[PDB]
Amino acid sequence: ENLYFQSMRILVTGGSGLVGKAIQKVVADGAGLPGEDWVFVSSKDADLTDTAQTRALFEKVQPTHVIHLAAMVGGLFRNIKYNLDFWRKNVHMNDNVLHSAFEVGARKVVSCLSTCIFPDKTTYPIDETMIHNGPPHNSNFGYSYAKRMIDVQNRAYFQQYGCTFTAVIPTNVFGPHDNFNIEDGHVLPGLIHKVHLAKSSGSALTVWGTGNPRRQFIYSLDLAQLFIWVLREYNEVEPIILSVGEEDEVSIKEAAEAVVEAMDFHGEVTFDTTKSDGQFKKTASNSKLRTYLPDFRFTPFKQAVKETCAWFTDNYEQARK
Amino acid sequence: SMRILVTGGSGLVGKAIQKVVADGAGLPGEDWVFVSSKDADLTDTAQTRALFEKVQPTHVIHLAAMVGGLFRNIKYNLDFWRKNVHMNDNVLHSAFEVGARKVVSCLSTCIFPDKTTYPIDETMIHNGPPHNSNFGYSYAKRMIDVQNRAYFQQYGCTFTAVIPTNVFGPHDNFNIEDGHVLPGLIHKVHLAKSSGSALTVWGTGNPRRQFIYSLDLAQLFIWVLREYNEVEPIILSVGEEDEVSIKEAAEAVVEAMDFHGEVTFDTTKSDGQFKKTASNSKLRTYLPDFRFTPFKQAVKETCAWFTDNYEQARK
Ligand SMILES: NC(=O)c1ccc[n+]([C@@H]2O[C@H](COP(=O)([O-])OP(=O)(O)OC[C@H]3O[C@@H](n4cnc5c(N)ncnc54)[C@H](OP(=O)(O)O)[C@@H]3O)[C@@H](O)[C@H]2O)c1
Ligand SMILES: NC(=O)c1ccc[n+]([C@@H]2O[C@H](COP(=O)([O-])OP(=O)(O)OC[C@H]3O[C@@H](n4cnc5c(N)ncnc54)[C@H](OP(=O)(O)O)[C@@H]3O)[C@@H](O)[C@H]2O)c1
Ligand SMILES: C[C@@H]1O[C@H](OP(=O)(O)OP(=O)(O)OC[C@H]2O[C@@H](n3cnc4c(=O)[nH]c(N)nc43)[C@H](O)[C@@H]2O)[C@@H](O)[C@H](O)[C@@H]1O
Ligand SMILES: C[C@@H]1O[C@H](OP(=O)(O)OP(=O)(O)OC[C@H]2O[C@@H](n3cnc4c(=O)[nH]c(N)nc43)[C@H](O)[C@@H]2O)[C@@H](O)[C@H](O)[C@@H]1O
Repeated sequence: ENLYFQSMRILVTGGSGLVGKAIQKVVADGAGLPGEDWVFVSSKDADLTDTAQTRALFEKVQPTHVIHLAAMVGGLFRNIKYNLDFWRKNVHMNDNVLHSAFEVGARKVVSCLSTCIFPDKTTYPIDETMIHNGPPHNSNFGYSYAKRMIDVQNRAYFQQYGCTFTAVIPTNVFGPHDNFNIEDGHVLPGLIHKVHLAKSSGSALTVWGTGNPRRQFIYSLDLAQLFIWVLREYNEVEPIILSVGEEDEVSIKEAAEAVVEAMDFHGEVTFDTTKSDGQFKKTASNSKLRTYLPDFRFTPFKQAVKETCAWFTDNYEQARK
Repeated sequence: SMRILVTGGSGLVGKAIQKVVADGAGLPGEDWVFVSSKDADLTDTAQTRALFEKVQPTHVIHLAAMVGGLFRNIKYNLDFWRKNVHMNDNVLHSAFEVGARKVVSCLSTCIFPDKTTYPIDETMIHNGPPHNSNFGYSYAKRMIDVQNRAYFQQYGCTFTAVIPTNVFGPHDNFNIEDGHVLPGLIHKVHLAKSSGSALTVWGTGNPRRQFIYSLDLAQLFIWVLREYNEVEPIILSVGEEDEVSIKEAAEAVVEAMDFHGEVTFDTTKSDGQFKKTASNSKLRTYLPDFRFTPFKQAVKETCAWFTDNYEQARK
């Protein structure tokens, strides 16, 4: 074999989700170099809360590389309900996946964190350094902390065994193959489904909260292309933030409007201010990711919202809803 | 009618709790059950589930954990993380599903933010990363609080914890390499008395610590199971004025044991965290009149115990 460009058997967990289908999409699209064997799995292949199944899965595949996306995910409102299930299930899934990869002897693992998890009381903009610098917002602390403990387990495997187990930190993500369930899903898909039912019913659109909170949104495909570059080129253990820039941060109100424009909605737009705004602001820096890939161009927000609404609309029956 | 399960019953703190209930602090209608790892490896779900099935615990005091001095922690943060996380999830979940009235796990003053104001209190537990020497351990104990807060918020379970400072007592782990400062310094002075060696105290001898005699802890712990109904944990420590330096601690031991040799410091060895001064103000709003056992007196009783049970003692 080649000492300098070596065979890869790559295991992607949570491969059927929003982020997972994007990587499939780009890889099937021709970003997969020769001598790379990609295996994407879902919970059908093995329930990663379970140790026996995970280990068995990890024996059957013999991955050199891991992208660990499998996690119980949800919007603000789902997290509020089940902080204990977000805590127990994700920590089991992460401990099983990291430890299986370890004893299988995998060369590298990139787990997946979130801007969600940073300290509520904070200086802005946030960055990789500040990950454990105070408690997270109380709305989603179960999930937050389970992610924080990935960073923790990463450094321990690395400090004790020299494992190149690291992670990425995406902001709020959106795109095709999302969870469009309104109750349990994120703001952008939830508004999309909402705008779809509204157009169809003659109803108003009800945007939850005040509309003033601020968010950074990354398109699943933009994120997938960085994810691919990370697995290959990036070799620190300290995680890296994958986010659109500071200047590209937006209110919930403009997000709603963007969906609206795109789906040609012409009915009333109403805000339910009784509902929770959650965390107001988690503004995050990409200066690090910039020092690596200074000339990468993110797909403009409004464009990505067009492509995502068109995807939902022409895949409405197949989508998760 | 209480059926109390004490995990880690065979450890330093556990023996202490066993000494006091037996000594008489058991109240009628309390069925005290102490266990150790031969009863069940709490890192295994199946075993943990089965213990909690046979025993039917109205209450749980959860001392069980992988524990060590600075120098063991430094080496083994991946174990310290993983093993403790497993035990605690297993115990807290079993407890929940047997439906216990109350669990009292055990945190530490170790696990507080390195970068902090002093004195440290219950409020600050998650206000920054812990020190790097024991991050694994530390984080695993914090997550107990996270998990505690999760069970109480979703199902209302009265799951809390206590935050003791450095403990010491009879039945401690006197393994010098793996154990805490005091029992290691005790083991050292004894091997020195037999050998005619100098005593080498590791570090500069300047770090500051708060020591609490297990026997004191025992009682406070016992009180907690009974009377303490906050989910937020409670610091159980000697007062802020009773903090001792390692040189003073070394001296204390040398007096008790009547050691006449030379006392020496290997300044190349880690000092760990210089200071973790903790406030017991909360505990005093409950127990204003609880007198702590003077530190020298307590040191003598451990040196006395150790010397007199050298062979049975964990060395
Ligand atoms: N979406 C965001 O806004 C966002 C932002 C930052 C970070 N992230 C992180 O990115 C990762 C991917 O998120 P996503 O948005 O793609 O979530 P998603 O679309 O809901 O997909 C979750 C994936 O995890 C799998 N999964 C869930 N529970 C499992 C279990 N018990 N065993 C095995 N597989 C299981 C799912 O498989 P099934 O199809 O079988 O259910 C699915 O493939 C997560 O780690 C998340 O924390 C997401
Ligand atoms: N000592 C201190 O300075 C200090 C300070 C603050 C807080 N604490 C906390 O106080 C608690 C008690 O500590 P300690 O000083 O008494 O420790 P210790 O003397 O080493 O005793 C540890 C206990 O845990 C049990 N144990 C360990 N691993 C186990 C496993 N896999 N399954 C079942 N049982 C297991 C041991 O049983 P075996 O006898 O079978 O090994 C033993 O009974 C711990 O939670 C510790 O974190 C200690
Ligand atoms: C990245 C994600 O961030 C999550 O916080 P967060 O950004 O508020 O997650 P979202 O649920 O995407 O955002 C909720 C914000 O958008 C408003 N909002 C308006 N309309 C809707 C709607 O139709 N659906 C939803 N869901 N919100 C809506 C809501 O009031 C709140 O300010 C974390 O809790 C998760 O852990 C997750 O990882
Ligand atoms: C309460 C305990 O606190 C621990 O920190 P910590 O107080 O430094 O734990 P110890 O190991 O008790 O203390 C180590 C301190 O005592 C000095 N020292 C001097 N002589 C000795 C000796 O003979 N043995 C040891 N071990 N130290 C010695 C050492 O340089 C350092 O300043 C945490 O890492 C644990 O998690 C644990 O829970």
